[PDB]
Amino acid sequence: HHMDEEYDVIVLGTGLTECILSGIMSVNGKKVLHMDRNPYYGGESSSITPLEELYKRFQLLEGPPETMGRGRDWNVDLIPKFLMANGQLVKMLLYTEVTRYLDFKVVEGSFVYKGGKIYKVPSTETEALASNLMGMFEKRRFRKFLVFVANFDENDPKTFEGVDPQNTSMRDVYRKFDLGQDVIDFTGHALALYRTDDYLDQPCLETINRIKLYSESLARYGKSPYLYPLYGLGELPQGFARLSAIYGGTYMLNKPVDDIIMENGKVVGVKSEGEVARCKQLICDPSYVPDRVRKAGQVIRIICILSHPIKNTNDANSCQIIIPQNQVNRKSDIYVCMISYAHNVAAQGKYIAIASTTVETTDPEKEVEPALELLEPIDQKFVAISDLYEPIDDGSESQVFCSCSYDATTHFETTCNDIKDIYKRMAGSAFDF
Ligand SMILES: C/C=C(\C)CC/C=C(\C)CC/C=C(\C)CCC=C(C)C
Repeated sequence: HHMDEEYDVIVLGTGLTECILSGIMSVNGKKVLHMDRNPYYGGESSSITPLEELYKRFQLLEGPPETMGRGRDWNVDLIPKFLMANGQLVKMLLYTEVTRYLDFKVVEGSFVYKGGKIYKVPSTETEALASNLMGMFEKRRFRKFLVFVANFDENDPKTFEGVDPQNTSMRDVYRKFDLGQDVIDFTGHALALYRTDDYLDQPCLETINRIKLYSESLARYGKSPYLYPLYGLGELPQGFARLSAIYGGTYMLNKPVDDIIMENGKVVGVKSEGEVARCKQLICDPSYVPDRVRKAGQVIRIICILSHPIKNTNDANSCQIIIPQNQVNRKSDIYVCMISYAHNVAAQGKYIAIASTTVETTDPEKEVEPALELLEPIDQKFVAISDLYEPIDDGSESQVFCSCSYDATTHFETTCNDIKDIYKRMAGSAFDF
């Protein structure tokens, strides 16, 4: 196999982040070379099919029992994550036009864990007044809070109600409406989607806007604010590969990167199969540049096949479940996202619940018991522990732009920030929406 002599950009790995940036570059008029050492797409975030392959990958010789249904009807994302309907990730996908090859379907339910139980996340005043997460009085205070958020307008100080969006902290905003720890817990982690409570002592603007984003997405799609493509996220690598051909430049799989040639601290090309191709910029995931990354931790994901909808979700065919750390004596949230035959990722009557979190103990599996208890009985489990990496070089000089490994969250918030960041580092300016 052979490469060209020169490309403006060379991308290594076909993970979601690489694919999306690769799409932007191509659409922006650059000659792109995109390759992957693997014989499949998505790298770490690959989708597995048929079911038999999933069993193989997890060392389950027995193979799936007939009761698992038609193997070919299974498309299992190793790292499933949902997209915020009105989010920027979706907007970036529209920009590349890869959306032309995707069928987004709204996730049926969104829940939050509390006191050992899961409740519907209340985003509307109506949902608030009917929520069992709070008592009669507090839920009414929360209702007024949502009112303020809904009516809030960044450019109209009359709606600020005396708060300084650029200076008044969210903690102060919470006090203003007299909201307790439990309400703050699900609002911050299940509505604003933060991973930690650092936002409490930061300007309220961002948080208010995040809650607005959730509400607006929900209002637009009805069931929840989350989207997931039919057939799983594996449809993205395929879409971008197809988009790639359009602008000339087909994705090359099963192609080894023998070396990343650096000249005076700056990349100038890549060598593969006794051949060299020059490039001005290089995009890749951590696995291609061990010396330009540091380990930021470990994540554990447990894929659980079920034959029944998750209890207490009103038989949702798909759902997001956030388990705030404070609710389970942890320093990191636990997540559970589930998709099923409704999104064409599993055989009829089957559901795929994937529980995840950041490792904090020597018994990672035990750490996720709080989430598994919400899923039993479980037909089969698939446990995977992954090391997380983040670049120690922003490519400013090297012109080598590495992405971060995918964290435990079950939505694209943090992945979107990485993409936007990497892009800014490459273009010199922020992606203009
Ligand atoms: C006010 C500045 C804005 C809105 C910047 C964002 C620019 C966009 C959304 C379009 C400019 C790009 C083109 C005219 C051509 C590239 C082709 C595609 C993105 C299909």
